[PDB]
Amino acid sequence: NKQFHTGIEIKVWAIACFAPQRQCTEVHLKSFTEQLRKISRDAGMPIQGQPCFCKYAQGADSVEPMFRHLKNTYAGLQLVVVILPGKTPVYAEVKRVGDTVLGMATQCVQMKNVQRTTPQTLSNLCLKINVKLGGV
Repeated sequence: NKQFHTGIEIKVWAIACFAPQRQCTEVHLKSFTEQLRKISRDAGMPIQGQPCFCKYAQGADSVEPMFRHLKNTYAGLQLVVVILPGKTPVYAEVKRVGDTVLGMATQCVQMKNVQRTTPQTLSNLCLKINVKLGGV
């Protein structure tokens, strides 16, 4: 619970989906992104609707190679959104690689909240993103 930061605009961002495509499908990703676009806009921290990158991956060992690829490919990358399938070692590895190795902002979200969104869970995510990107 901290104050909302204004002036944030997220133009370059990526999705890394560690949940199985057969459970979290392309249309789920698209729908979730559209709902996130609208609420973040309304809040005055607009996340643009089209991510520069959206791919599936499996297992903690895929995290470092993917994040290095992101850093090496997308200039001005501001955020990687990471979809997790429940409790998984992927989370710990995303934090190690993002926060310690490469210095890349990452925000995790649970697969269930991508499959079925609610205003409250989208708000939860916006606030987390606002904290991470706001005081920099």
